[PDB]
Amino acid sequence: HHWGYGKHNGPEHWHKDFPIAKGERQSPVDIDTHTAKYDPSLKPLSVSYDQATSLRILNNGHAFNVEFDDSQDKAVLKGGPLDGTYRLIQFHFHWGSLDGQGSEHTVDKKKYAAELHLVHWNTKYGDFGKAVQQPDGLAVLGIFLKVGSAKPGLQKVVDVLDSIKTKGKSADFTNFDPRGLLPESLDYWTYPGSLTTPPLLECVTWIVLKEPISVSSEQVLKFRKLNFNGEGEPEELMVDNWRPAQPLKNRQIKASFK
Ligand SMILES: NS(=O)(=O)c1ccc(CCNc2ncnc(Cl)c2[N+](=O)[O-])cc1
Ligand SMILES: [Zn+2]
Repeated sequence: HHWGYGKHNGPEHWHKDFPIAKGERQSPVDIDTHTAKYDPSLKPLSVSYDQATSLRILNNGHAFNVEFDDSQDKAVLKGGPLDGTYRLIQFHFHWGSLDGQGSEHTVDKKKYAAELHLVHWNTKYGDFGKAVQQPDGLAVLGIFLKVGSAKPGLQKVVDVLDSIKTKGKSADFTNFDPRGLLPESLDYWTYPGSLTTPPLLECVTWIVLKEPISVSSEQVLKFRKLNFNGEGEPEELMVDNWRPAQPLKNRQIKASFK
């Protein structure tokens, strides 16, 4: 009986195995655009993905992760609100059963069709596993998806999904360029929070872009053909794998833009 999103094991149940679920800096949150303060000391985000090396894509039974070789100083995130340099390790999405829901963060309560998380760990902690143990260990760059025009840079990911339909399947996934998934503007909101899945650790500086990317209805439909179950188990479509907004508690959301 471990965690998931279904009835019986979804987000309102996670606190029983992961008490930090009701902690002081949980994610996601609703971004109240009128209350976020412009912070003229924030820097432009620096996203250096030219040398990114993807390795593999994996259906882990919650989502699919596109995994990177993070053994050298390649795909990094810095600047913005960050001190130091954070290294890309994987990306994944959260999406809905319908286009009216799916994102984890919301903007003035607006839910987008999906949300992309590019996960980076602080190189001062030497690896991902040690980083998640620190309050400034991770930087996750969150990008909203709306349904409209297709995102050509997404299509390679969409096409490999029928090879990892079920939990525990993986596939070779090299030379995937994540610059294809970024909107034009890097205007962002930022606040301190957590992993949005168990173990829900409070180790994340969240950077959420204001500009969504557009993906097609056929693209997001293919996400929804994935399965939560393993091969040879009864089919449970992989939909609604998002955690709802959690209490903001004392925290400030800062905006990089006027
Ligand atoms: N949705 S999100 O906030 O962007 C996000 C959620 C979860 C993760 C990592 C979850 N995996 C782990 N987390 C913590 N410790 C270990 Cl040791 C692992 N682990 O798997 O070995 C990364 C990002
Ligand atoms: Zn995520």
